[PDB]
Amino acid sequence: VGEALEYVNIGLSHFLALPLAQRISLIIIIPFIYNIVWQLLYSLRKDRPPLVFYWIPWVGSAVVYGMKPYEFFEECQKKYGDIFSFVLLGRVMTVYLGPKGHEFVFNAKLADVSAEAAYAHLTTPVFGKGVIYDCPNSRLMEQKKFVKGALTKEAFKSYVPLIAEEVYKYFRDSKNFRLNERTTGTIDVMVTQPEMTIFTASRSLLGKEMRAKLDTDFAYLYSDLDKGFTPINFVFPNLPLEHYRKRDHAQKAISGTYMSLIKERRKNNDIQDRDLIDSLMKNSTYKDGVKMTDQEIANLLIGVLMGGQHTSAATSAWILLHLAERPDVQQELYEEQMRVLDGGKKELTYDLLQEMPLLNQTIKETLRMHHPLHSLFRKVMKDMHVPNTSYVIPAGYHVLVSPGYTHLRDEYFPNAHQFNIHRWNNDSASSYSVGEEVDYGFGAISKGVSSPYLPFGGGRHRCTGEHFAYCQLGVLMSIFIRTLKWHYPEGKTVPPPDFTSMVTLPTGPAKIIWEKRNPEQKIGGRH
Ligand code: HEM
Ligand SMILES: C[C@@H](c1ncncc1F)[C@](O)(Cn1cncn1)c1ccc(F)cc1F
Repeated sequence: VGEALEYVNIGLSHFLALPLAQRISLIIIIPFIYNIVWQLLYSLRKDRPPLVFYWIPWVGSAVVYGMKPYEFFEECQKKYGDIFSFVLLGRVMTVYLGPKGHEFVFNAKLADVSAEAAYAHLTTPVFGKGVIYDCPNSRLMEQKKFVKGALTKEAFKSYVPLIAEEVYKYFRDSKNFRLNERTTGTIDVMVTQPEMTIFTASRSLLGKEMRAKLDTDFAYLYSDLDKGFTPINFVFPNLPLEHYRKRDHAQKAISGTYMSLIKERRKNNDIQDRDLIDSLMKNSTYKDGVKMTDQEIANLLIGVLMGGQHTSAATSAWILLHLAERPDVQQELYEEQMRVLDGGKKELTYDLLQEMPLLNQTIKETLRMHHPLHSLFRKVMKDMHVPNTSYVIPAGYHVLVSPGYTHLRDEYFPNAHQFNIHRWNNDSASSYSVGEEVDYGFGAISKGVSSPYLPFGGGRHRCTGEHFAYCQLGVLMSIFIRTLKWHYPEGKTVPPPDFTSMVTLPTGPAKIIWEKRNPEQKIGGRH
């Protein structure tokens, strides 16, 4: 029976003869049907985690994961346990929930997983080339080592009065406050916190020159570049549209400003220990002798500042929002300010910040309820066996880990959805290496990453901005608490999170009503 093969060919010929309606109709029915037939077959493998079923091909569970990622995970965890895959915008994501997932992903061997393959398409078009994820891991490890050189205790000692002054200036001059002229007012915390975060971070990490730029129309380039930081970069990283060209123009104009300051400092040999720019100028030689270019130094600055912008601004937005319905906590924090700072007669110092455990537990608890990053990912480079299982995660998959999900589990945090800074009494550290330690190129960090509380990640990709974030959030909240009481308009409460930015932001407009503790207090200086 070669007669059959002839009819194969005849059928192929008649196929290409169909009316164009039926040919496009067939162009959609065939992949859909195949997609379901493939999942059903896939769901038989014993060496693959369960795969979340989905109707639309390529799209996958993208809509559900994107809008309600922790709800998606809880549903999947109830059905399939702690390991399961789901299709997402063309990728397969293998999720591993809970502390053993933290260990599987955050401590995966450098050979098995790649962060830069996962992230580069999100960050490289915003930050620029050659740094962070547009470079091999060992370069990244050392860039973190260079940034850490400016994030020392002694640096934080000089940043505290800089950050504090910036907050007072903001209270004095910003339209949102004007404390010298109003005793009460209403703000949207998603306007005020992003602005306060960029002003305080610029002044301390970037220096006075870069801070001064933000009082000009130059500040619009930060807005344009900020807009370019979006999950759309995973599908359309470059499209010949205005959004993208404004992004690229901002990246070039902003990195040009940094290089101009860098080259002017070197031209005058004016390199002190003022800011992170001084620091990187003195210290950006890799261990194989290669030196970072002024452009790579500038792109590193953008990426570090931009990442710290979003996480910190989100977090201080959430602190304000939780305290607006917790007058008890504001009272509690105010008393600690009065006791640590001798009734407000002692100036805030970095040392005194460490003696304010309730303030630091408020940051800590906010990073529990509202982790700014619901998902961290790697691309799997070599097949991985899931220990004590029959599961194998093949190369070309992605592993996804979500400590923010574990932060919200009653099993690890009793009453996980109640905001209680006292769940941290006797434990106000920003995190804790609770045992051994290892160095990946930027300093010794906890060897284990099994803690259920992992707001700053762990392993080779762990955050290097933790202590800067606490310093900055600490000075800002110390001043907010000693200066203002605040509350919600009638009937309003803590807004639910918006996860689509991939930074967990309050849903707007998130407004609070502030009023001066001392209506007669005046903020000195010029305006
Ligand atoms: C509330 C504040 C912050 C939180 C909760 C936070 C959280 C995190 C987390 C969870 C990671 C691990 C990423 C991964 O494993 O994929 C990370 C990495 C990182 N963060 Fe932060 N971060 C914060 C603030 C900052 C700040 C202020 C800076 C800079 C001053 C910064 C710079 C970095 C850097 C350089 C990395 C390393 C990424 C890598 O190795 O690939 N972060 N952060
Ligand atoms: C890649 C990015 C991210 N954003 C959102 N969901 C997951 C993510 F991994 C992020 O980790 C965010 N971030 C972490 N600490 C501060 N910012 C990041 C890290 C380093 C950096 F230099 C810039 C930067 F954006």
